[PDB]
Amino acid sequence: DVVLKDQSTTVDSFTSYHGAKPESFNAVLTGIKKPEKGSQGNNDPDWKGFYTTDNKHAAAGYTVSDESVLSGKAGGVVRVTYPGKTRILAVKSLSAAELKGKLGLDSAKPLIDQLNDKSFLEKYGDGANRVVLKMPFADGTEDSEFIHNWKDAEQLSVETEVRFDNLGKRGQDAMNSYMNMANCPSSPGKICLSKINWKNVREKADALTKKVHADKEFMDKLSTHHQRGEAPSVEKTTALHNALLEHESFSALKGARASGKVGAAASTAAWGVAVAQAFTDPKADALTKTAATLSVVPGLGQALGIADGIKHENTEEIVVQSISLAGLLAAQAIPVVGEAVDFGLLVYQLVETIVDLATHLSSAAANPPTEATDSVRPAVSLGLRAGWKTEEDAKLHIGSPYGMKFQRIVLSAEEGKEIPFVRAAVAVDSKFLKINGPRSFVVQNGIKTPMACFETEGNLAFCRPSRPIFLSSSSPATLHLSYVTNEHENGTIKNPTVDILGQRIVENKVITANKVSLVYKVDSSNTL
Amino acid sequence: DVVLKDQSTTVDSFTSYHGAKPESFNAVLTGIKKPEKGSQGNNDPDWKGFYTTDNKHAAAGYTVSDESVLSGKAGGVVRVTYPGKTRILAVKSLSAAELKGKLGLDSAKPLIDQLNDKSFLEKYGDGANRVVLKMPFADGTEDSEFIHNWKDAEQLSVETEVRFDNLGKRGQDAMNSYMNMANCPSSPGKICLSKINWKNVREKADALTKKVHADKEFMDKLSTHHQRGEAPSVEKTTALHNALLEHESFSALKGARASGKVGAAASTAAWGVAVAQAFTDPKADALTKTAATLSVVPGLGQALGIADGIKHENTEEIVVQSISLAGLLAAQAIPVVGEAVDFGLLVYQLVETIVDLATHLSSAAANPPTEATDSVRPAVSLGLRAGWKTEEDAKLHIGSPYGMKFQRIVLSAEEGKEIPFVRAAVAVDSKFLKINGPRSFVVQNGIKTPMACFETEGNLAFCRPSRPIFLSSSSPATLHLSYVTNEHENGTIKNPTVDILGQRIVENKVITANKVSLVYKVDSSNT
Ligand SMILES: [Ca+2]
Ligand SMILES: [Ca+2]
Ligand SMILES: [Ca+2]
Ligand SMILES: [Ca+2]
Ligand SMILES: [Ca+2]
Ligand SMILES: [Ca+2]
Ligand SMILES: [Ca+2]
Repeated sequence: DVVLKDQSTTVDSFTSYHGAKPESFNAVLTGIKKPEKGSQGNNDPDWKGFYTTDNKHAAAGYTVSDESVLSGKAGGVVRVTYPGKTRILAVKSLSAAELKGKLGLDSAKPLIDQLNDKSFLEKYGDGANRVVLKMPFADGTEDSEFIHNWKDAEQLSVETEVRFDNLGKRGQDAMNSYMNMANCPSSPGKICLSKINWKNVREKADALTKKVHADKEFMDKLSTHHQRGEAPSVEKTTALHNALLEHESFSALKGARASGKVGAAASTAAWGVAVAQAFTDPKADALTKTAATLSVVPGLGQALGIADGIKHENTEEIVVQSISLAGLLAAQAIPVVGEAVDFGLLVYQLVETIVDLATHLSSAAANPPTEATDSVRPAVSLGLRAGWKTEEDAKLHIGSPYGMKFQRIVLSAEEGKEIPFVRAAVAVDSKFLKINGPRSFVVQNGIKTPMACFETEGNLAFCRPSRPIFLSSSSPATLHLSYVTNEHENGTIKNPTVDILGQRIVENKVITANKVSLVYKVDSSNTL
Repeated sequence: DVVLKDQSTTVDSFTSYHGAKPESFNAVLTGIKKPEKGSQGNNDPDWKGFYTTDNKHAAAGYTVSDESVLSGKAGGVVRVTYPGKTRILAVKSLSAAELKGKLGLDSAKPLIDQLNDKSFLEKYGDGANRVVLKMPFADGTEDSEFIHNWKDAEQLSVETEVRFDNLGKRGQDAMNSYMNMANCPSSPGKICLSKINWKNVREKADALTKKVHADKEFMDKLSTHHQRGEAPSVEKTTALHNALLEHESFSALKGARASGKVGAAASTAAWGVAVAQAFTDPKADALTKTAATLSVVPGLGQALGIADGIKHENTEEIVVQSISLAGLLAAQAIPVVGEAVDFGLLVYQLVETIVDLATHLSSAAANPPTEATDSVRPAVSLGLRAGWKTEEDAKLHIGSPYGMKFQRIVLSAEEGKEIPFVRAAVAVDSKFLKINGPRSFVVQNGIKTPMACFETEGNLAFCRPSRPIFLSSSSPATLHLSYVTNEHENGTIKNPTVDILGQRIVENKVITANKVSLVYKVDSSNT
């Protein structure tokens, strides 16, 4: 009895949501159709289909472009409704081969592509015009996901729920604010952020930092505490922090910063030192590649006190003032080699980059923890911690029914640490093992973030979060890696591991990324 | 067909050499006997026996104490001779179970413990009084090793070849000098170091650094280039290096250092910054735990130009002056937190620690490379590189015939780097997997260094080289990991990996060791 009647329903005018990337939103709005380019929902042919969700906020998080990193460009969410009655069939989390057999399908054709079988429809349809499969394989969310037959999905009426592609590189600002709207009235840990307008934050922080560095009298005194380009220490960076807090423009934040109510001088100073060390990387560029470096420096949230700032009565001002101070501090501390860049343009880029990162962090900080901290055989390194969800997750089955496999890894940090999750390195083999990017995600505090996976095809592949992910004890994350297996004989994996890459390491101009490695067992038994 | 006639011989008054640690040398000298404490040559009962070598210089390298790290204490080498005739039986590198069956021994008893079987003696002895097995499983050296039956070994006459246990913490000075004597008259790259007296180097470097730091006029001028305890930079450290080199006491090295003939100012300056950062570790201590930190900081050899200094005509003076400058430079750059340590005592401890390390490094520098640089699936991290010797090495067989297994890993650095090989973390299981320390070693430039292995018994084990090993492209090393497997049912390995730990990493007072990890395949098949 593979059907789960308690979750299966028959719905009239069935409506669900689908998030589309900038390149695909316009084609999706004009009609749902199997794309010729891409994976068509799954690298496993059995599960190829149109994927929707009952959570329009979760669909909004799948509008981020994965063309670039921190591009700020988003697509939009479509509301898709069927004519007539639809059967949402819930089934057990089993392999497609087993599902095909227990539901009376042909084993030699894809499972989802057969949801419109005449015989299958009569037996399980409950009289409905079609059947849409509720997603068997799990997700960290309390949301429900649906897999549609590609030919059936052509019958959907498509409408715009929300779109961000007309905002250009400010689209993800609106996506972040729209997703957070699930926390707003009509929940002690769930914070509504409606009092923060990201356009206000960017414009006010740009004005505030401009007024400060245009005060030549004040800026010269800032040269006594620290001279731009010289080696910055925690003592120098802390004094530079408090010298900046003395300016009239930071009066709303001075008290709360000095007391620990919003952040701490020691947290911003430690982040400033780490930002200056990270920019000694010859490949880095503070003016033209600001996001690349700031994205891999730990503790940006605590350098802003963002978890504190979003609960303050004067929220927008506190956030503007905390971001402004951190931008001015980083610009004063960043190493100078050769001709120094224009300080005003440097502060502008630093403020812009900080806001690009704070938006995503503020969304995660407004949500209570949802992911387990317990793992099997955790690995730790420089604050970074990764472990297997359960014993069963530390496995890869390349035999028996071939197809979609899953691996769940617990991602966290040591107490007081905030580690960027940059990417995961996984094993692939062009003959029999594929990474399944569209179906890979990371769950943190109820937010589901898609993964963008690329091929080195030296039997290695890299997967990166399409949105910045920072790991802490208070915000543990679960990485859901999806693989696809196909039929082979005598195939093997010489490196059965998963690498977790974090913050940048710098030792005497030499650069690497913080890494932890987990090892799994490869099962080649085609018995089960 | 297991017998190798081309390598088997029949010898009268067969003599070989055995290196004993400080704790065991005196009991070995009075007679050879199976020790009640320890592994008795091998954690595998089949291979338990007395182990000797035909190379007395390699035996000297197995006299170092493994009680402590960089203790400077060594035991000695005994020359052991049998009465009458001995047959050295060379056999193929096979498992003891296969050897026992093919040689007509009982399969239910230890192999080496059966070398005095009457039938075995008659068939394979060639008329000799005993049979001594040449070590089947390999080693990187061109030396020959012999495995003796423990009851047979009681017949050996024991003499002293050389001993170092009367030198206290200076035994390894003489052991290093005695081992290098294999390069001395009676190949361009093999360097004889007979012109260096390590006791002179310590005495002269202590005198030289004292004369400098007792020069208040000169020392005050050194506070302008750098003030003790202040943030060390590469630029500041380089100027500190050149300011020290201007002193009259460094005139014999000033020219060669400035030109690159012996080291380079940038090499000494980079090491000084890294030493200063490493001593920001809250657990480190520059005065009482100097060796602990200096042992895990890359590039000590190039900070001395040791490979150049040992080829110089004025060898001892160049080496004395090179060590003196690095000690004064490091003492000037090391962070000062709280009450500062006495500057003279810090320079003293830094000079002695550098000499404690330079002796081993100079021995490796006097030898041409012998180990391959090509490996299977190398892993790299911050200059550290480790790979499997061959595809067969990336495997562990816990089934089939149980017993002694081997894993060879190629260890090197990236071009221009000198990475300390601190230790290797391996997997063990009290039920079926044991680390086999006595038979684990690392070979670098023809020198065989013993491994000391300890237990976490959380399914992990740590093995460290008993002498400092620094990895470079010009001095590749091969780590020989030895395991023992025993009979088990359903035993499994959750972490089939080997960690290789190198230099210390420093991030905002946070400390870890540079690590590279290799993964092998576990085979439980009963072939
Ligand atoms: Ca096509
Ligand atoms: Ca506005
Ligand atoms: Ca920009
Ligand atoms: Ca016997
Ligand atoms: Ca040999
Ligand atoms: Ca001492
Ligand atoms: Ca560092």
